[PDB]
Amino acid sequence: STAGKVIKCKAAVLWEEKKPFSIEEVEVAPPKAHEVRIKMVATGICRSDDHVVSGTLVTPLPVIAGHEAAGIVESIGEGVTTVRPGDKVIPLFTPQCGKCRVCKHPEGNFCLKNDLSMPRGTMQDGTSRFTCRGKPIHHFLGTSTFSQYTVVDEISVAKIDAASPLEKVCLIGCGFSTGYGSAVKVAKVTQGSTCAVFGLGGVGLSVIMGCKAAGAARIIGIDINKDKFAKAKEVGATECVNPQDYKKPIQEVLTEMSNGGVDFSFEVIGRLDTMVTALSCCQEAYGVSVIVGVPPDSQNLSMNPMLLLSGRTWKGAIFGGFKSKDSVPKLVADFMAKKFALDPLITHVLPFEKINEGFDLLRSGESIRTILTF
Amino acid sequence: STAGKVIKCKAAVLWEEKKPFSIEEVEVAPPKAHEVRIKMVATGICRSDDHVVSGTLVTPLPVIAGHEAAGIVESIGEGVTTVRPGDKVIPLFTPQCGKCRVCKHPEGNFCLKNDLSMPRGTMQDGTSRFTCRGKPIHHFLGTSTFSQYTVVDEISVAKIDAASPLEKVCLIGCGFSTGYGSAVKVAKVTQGSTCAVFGLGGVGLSVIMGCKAAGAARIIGIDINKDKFAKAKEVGATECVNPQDYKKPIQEVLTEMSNGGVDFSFEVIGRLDTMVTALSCCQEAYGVSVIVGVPPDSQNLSMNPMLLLSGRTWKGAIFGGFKSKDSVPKLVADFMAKKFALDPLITHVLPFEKINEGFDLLRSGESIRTILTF
Ligand SMILES: NC(=O)c1ccc[n+]([C@@H]2O[C@H](COP(=O)([O-])OP(=O)([O-])OC[C@H]3O[C@@H](n4cnc5c(N)[nH+]cnc54)[C@H](O)[C@@H]3O)[C@@H](O)[C@H]2O)c1
Ligand SMILES: NC(=O)c1ccc[n+]([C@@H]2O[C@H](COP(=O)([O-])OP(=O)([O-])OC[C@H]3O[C@@H](n4cnc5c(N)[nH+]cnc54)[C@H](O)[C@@H]3O)[C@@H](O)[C@H]2O)c1
Ligand SMILES: [Zn+2]
Ligand SMILES: [Zn+2]
Ligand SMILES: [Zn+2]
Ligand SMILES: [Zn+2]
Repeated sequence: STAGKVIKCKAAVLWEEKKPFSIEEVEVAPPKAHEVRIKMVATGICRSDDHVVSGTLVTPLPVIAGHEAAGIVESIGEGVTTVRPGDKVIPLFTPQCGKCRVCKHPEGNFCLKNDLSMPRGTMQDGTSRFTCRGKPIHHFLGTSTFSQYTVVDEISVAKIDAASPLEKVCLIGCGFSTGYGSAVKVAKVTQGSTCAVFGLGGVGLSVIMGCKAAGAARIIGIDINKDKFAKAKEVGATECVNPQDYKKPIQEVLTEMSNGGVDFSFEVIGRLDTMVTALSCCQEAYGVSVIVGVPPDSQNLSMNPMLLLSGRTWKGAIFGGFKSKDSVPKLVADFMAKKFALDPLITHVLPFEKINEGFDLLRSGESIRTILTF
Repeated sequence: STAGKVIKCKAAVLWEEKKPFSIEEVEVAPPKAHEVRIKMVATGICRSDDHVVSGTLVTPLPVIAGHEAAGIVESIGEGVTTVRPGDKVIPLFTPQCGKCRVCKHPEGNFCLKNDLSMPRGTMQDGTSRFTCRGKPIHHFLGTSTFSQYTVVDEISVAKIDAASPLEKVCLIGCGFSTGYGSAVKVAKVTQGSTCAVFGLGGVGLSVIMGCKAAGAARIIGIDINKDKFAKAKEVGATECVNPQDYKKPIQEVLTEMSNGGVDFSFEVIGRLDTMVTALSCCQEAYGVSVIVGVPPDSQNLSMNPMLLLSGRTWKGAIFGGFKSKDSVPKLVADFMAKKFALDPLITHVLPFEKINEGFDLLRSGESIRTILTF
């Protein structure tokens, strides 16, 4: 009975940077042509959502953030062919339009319809489906999952297995897939190699999972929070190092430990300095370094291009390099077949209403992923 | 007979930066164990040699520069097994020791025995074979080809076809192989792709040759000297553009020309700004940019890592990525089998005694390669 009607529901609205979310009533318009309205079931708290709050990642405010989630289709707009009401779905923060030059390219995944490069905070048609206190509210990355209901473009949703546990598979919408793909797809980590992973949060742990799945012999985790080391070892780190323990810069330490540099390094934090350190610590002639972390808005790094001239490869990726709509259902199917584990990433569970406590847990260093249930 | 004896011969000594070469008598010691003394036949003038003069590339002075050459073995030290007196050879400015982790890696070529990273200007044993006016003179990259005779370590020399024309194949010692390999091996240019080549000197032309050999559909040459365009088109450029002709930055122009960014870009100049421009003009999700130019000593570039996070790959290489001792003989064989051309790169042929005139032709923009003949 809600099809074609405005839904009034609770969402977590971010009115201002550096402030708590406000859990309050919003109006969610019905889906227009090629749009899908989703009843959310679970959403994860990713550091990128916190970047919205801190101004690290600039997107228009006020906003409904959230991008790592799973839910059930409530209704579909005219012309939608890929999902139906009642289907389990994961919103895709990187769309897959299937039509642009990137979508057509065998390697590419950063579809040109994305709202990450130059965020507008709208639907594809340049408008918003959200009203709060009578005011229009921005979308985030075409997903906006911190709401009991959201509306997404069809190119920003994937149908997943009907028997999927949504409180787990939501992590396939961002943190797991990003880290795992960064290792297996972007870096193409090789059997017997030595990897260095900077940052041992949910995404970095997923990188470790991918490096172990790819057969790396050594996986060195690097974090300034030694509380992160036990879980990193559980999921495959062979050793962990805290830069604060050393007199020398950590790129030197890692070069020494790896007898001349690592095969693959990953920056999974979001700092300009660690991006350069991670490049430097890979072997100068054949090493590969992948940037995963999101840097502070509009800031440039400084580096010596001799690091590249000797033979290093430097790359980055969004969402692990995965073409989103093709890949998410397959990743869920693989999860259901026990090909990888998600539980190691889930440290806390809270109701959606305790979203602010969830962010407190992330900011204190205590959590990896908190999953919020609607 | 000269074997076992000091040779007094003519060489071009660089006594200090930013001065002409001094053409005068030097003494060349006989080769020690695992060393090879070569009578030079032809040597090219590479921009990297000019970088030694200009202080762009730092290496100990005084020095016998020159690294792109071909000659004939005069004698061998004890224990040499890979060349014999009378063999045609190309000195290898990047060695191939065959033993280090890089030499053993399938994709590495920047052998750890190189003298490029931390130049000492000596033989592998830390001593010099050259004296001039009673003073020791440094080697350059283990080669020192601006001399009628040089001494090189065995790991820094390759035997080539006895029927080779040395006045042409000397280019395989640096500029040809560097450009060609940067395209075919390091970038792995694909059939039907669009490439952008910044800098249309000898190395850039060789990058164009490689892009064409790989089947690129479009090859855009970029240079501030429009006199370089005719030859660039002869060897495969489909379009040429001069940044000075445009009101907008050339990365914007190139992005527009390529309907959203090129597949492969190459920096073949040695400027920090063009390194960043070249990265920026490749497609943000799947583009690849290769740094070939040598930048000014100790200077860092500034760049926004979002350029990489979207999906770009940035890499550099020495000597086109080629494992030097394995590759040089095969390249010469390929040249003899007419698989590529070298004549388009050679604009001037001068006696060795005219080295300074050869450098003046480079600096003025008038030459591609001058070959000096002994
Ligand atoms: N490329 C993508 O598509 C993508 C997707 C998901 C997340 N991200 C980004 O990836 C990064 C990690 O996300 P996350 O795992 O959720 O975050 P997180 O849980 O905050 O983990 C980051 C880790 O970095 C550690 N850390 C902080 N400073 C340093 C330092 N100087 N040296 C070493 N370790 C340090 C910190 O202790 C923490 O455990 C963030 O910047 C995200 O915005 C990118
Ligand atoms: N990586 C290696 O192993 C390797 C080997 C050989 C050469 N190099 C370097 O490659 C570079 C090219 O060498 P080369 O071809 O002998 O030099 P070159 O013949 O001087 O060619 C450089 C070209 O760049 C052009 N140029 C200068 N400034 C600009 C600009 N702003 N925008 C566009 N074009 C510009 C210039 O007009 C010239 O045609 C030099 O830096 C060499 O030191 C590197
Ligand atoms: Zn697309
Ligand atoms: Zn995320
Ligand atoms: Zn070696
Ligand atoms: Zn050179």
